[PDB]
Amino acid sequence: RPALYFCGSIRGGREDRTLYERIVSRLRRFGTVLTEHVAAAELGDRLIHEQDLEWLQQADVVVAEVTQPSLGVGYELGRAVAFNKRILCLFRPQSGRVLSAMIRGAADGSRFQVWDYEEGEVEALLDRYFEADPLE
Amino acid sequence: RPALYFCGSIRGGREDRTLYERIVSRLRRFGTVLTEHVAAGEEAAGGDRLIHEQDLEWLQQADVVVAEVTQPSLGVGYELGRAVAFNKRILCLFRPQSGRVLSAMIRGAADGSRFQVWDYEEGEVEALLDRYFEADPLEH
Ligand SMILES: O=P(O)(O)OC[C@H]1O[C@@H](n2cnc3c(-c4ccc5ccccc5c4)ncnc32)[C@H](O)[C@@H]1O
Ligand SMILES: O=P(O)(O)OC[C@H]1O[C@@H](n2cnc3c(-c4ccc5ccccc5c4)ncnc32)[C@H](O)[C@@H]1O
Ligand SMILES: [Ca+2]
Repeated sequence: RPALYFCGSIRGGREDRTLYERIVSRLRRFGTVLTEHVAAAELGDRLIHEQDLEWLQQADVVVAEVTQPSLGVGYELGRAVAFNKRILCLFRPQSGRVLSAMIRGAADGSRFQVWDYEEGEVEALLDRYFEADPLE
Repeated sequence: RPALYFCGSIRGGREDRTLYERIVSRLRRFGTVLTEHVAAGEEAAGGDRLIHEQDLEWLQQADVVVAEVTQPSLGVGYELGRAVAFNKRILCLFRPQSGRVLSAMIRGAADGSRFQVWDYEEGEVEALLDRYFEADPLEH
């Protein structure tokens, strides 16, 4: 099965955890979600970084929920771009916040895309994304 | 003259901007600081894609990357990720008095030599930068 790497804020703040839960659940339909407890309710920094970096290199796609600002999510995206990974970022404008110019500016609109969305449609958007370019 | 890349939160929040100006001012003692914008309208800057492209050019030019990582920020984390993949000399500065616990990805990326993370209190930041470059002078 293909491998997916999901990114979402933890020490940046866990406001969106229930949404991360939904996203991870839907991503699993398309392959193994290596990071499936960015979403765990009850949540060796070197060991964490090394295991995550192993996972990131094996991933066939990186999906990041980037509404909550987070050093770790940004770092994962930076490493992912340097690995030239396929990357999808998901951002919610209804938060009132404006997304980092660095993340929106890193997008090229094909291999690295940033999609604005509202919470209710996120499963349908993931379905759309992977039907247009399947992971094999 | 050596070049320095400074990272600090902007859209992650600007509460530490006056601290960023202090850090940028002190970094000028050691070479050219390429990113004074952190301590200083986005279409006036050329739009987000051109902001990203200019910063990445500067990051590749940099002889050292210094990041104030107390305020969580996607951009700062992204710059650090790109810097690690470029194998840059990296110093991160974090203030535990903020009340925060630093990202495990940033604390855990450190190896204690080429990528270091230093906990500090705001008053001493100039003396710590002096110490850092006195022990290991900046090479271009
Ligand atoms: O914490 P942030 O917001 O800077 O960064 C979050 C991002 O960075 C990765 N990350 C951050 N903290 C992580 C942890 C973690 C966090 C807190 C912990 C507390 C106690 C013990 C273990 C812990 C592990 N585990 C796995 N990945 C993590 C993660 O994949 C996520 O997408
Ligand atoms: O905005 P963040 O917190 O995700 O990321 C901040 C980091 O990412 C880089 N970065 C982020 N926004 C930047 C901008 C920029 C320029 C004009 C703007 C106008 C309005 C709002 C934001 C703007 C940002 N310029 C240059 N570098 C930027 C920067 O070097 C900094 O270290
Ligand atoms: Ca395919």
